[PDB]
Amino acid sequence: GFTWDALDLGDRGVLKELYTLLNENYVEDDDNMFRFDYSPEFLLWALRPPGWLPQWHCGVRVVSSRKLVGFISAIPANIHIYDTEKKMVEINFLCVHKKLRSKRVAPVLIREITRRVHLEGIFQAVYTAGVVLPKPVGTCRYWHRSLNPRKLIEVKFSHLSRNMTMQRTMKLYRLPETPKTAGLRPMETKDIPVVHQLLTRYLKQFHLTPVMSQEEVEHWFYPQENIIDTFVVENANGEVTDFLSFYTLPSTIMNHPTHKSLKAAYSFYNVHTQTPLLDLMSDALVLAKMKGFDVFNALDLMENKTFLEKLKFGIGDGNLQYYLYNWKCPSMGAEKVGIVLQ
Repeated sequence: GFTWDALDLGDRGVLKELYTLLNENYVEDDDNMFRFDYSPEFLLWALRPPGWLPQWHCGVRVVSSRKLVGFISAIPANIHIYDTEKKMVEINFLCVHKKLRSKRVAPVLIREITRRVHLEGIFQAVYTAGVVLPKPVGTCRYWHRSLNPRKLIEVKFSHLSRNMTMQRTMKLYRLPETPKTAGLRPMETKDIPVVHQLLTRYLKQFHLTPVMSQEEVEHWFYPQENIIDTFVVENANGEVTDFLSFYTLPSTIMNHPTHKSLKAAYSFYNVHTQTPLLDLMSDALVLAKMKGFDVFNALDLMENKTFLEKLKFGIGDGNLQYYLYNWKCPSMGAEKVGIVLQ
C-alpha cells in the first residue's frame, strides 16, 4: 500500500534527483509551456536557513526503491501578523510526481509535515501557492520589465502591442550601461548587521513581515553569484545606506527556435532609508540586465506598487496569494504584505 515518509537535502546524489523532481513537476504555467526550473544550489539557499530541521524535507519514493515521487519543505521562520511576533514556519516545495495517478498522496503528504512541525511547537504555518484557498490573507500579482524584449517577442512569454515595431519596443525598454545612483556597491561581509538593523526598522511597518536575526538577514541577503544579489548604498565617509536584492530563479523553457532558457530575476527585498527608492528599483533593472538577465519580476509590498507601473511593469500571467494555517486575523492590501516568501 502506501503511508510513506523520507528525507532529502545536502548530499549531491540525493539533492540532484530532488531538483530533478521539481525540474519537470512543480509547475505554474498556463497556455504557454514553462515551469520553475530549480537550481542545484538555490534550493540550499532556501531549504537551509538558520534553524532548519532534517525531518521537514519530507520525501516519497515508489514502493520499489529508486523512485522519488514527492516532496515538501518547511523552513523555520518568525512571522509578524497581529500586534504579535509569532514564531511560525514557512512551508514550501509541495510537489507530486507527474504521471502519479494517486490523489490520496498529497492529502497525506500534506498532513505529514503538519505533524512533524507540531512537535516543535510551531503550530502556526506560513506559505503562498499558485492556487485558490478558502481563507486568504493577501493576493499579490507579478510584474515585469523586459531586459531582453526581442527575446520574449521571439518566444511567447511576452509580445508587441498592435503596431509596435520589433525595434521601437526595444528603444522604449532601453537601459543605461551605468547606474544613476552614487554609492551603489556590492554588500561586503561586514555589511551584514547594517542590513539587519536597517531592514528590521524598515520592514517594521507591515502587518506581515519576516523578523530576522543578524544571521538570517545574513543568509537571504549576502551576495552569491547565481542565487541571490544585494547591492548596498554606502554614503560618503560614513556607512549610512539603503539596498536592493533579487534572487535569481530561472524557469525552464520549451518549444523555441534555438533560444536558451530564461534567466529570471525575481526581486527579494529593497530598503531605502528616506531617499525615494524609485531609483533604488531602477538601478536594479540596470543590474539584472548588466548581469545578463531577461526580466526583473517584482511582486507587491507597499512600496512596490509605487515604482512598479510608473516603470515598465505590466503583464500579470496570474496572481500569488498569501495564507495563514492556524492563526485568525483580519486581512490587508498588498501595501501591508511584507513577507516575500519566494
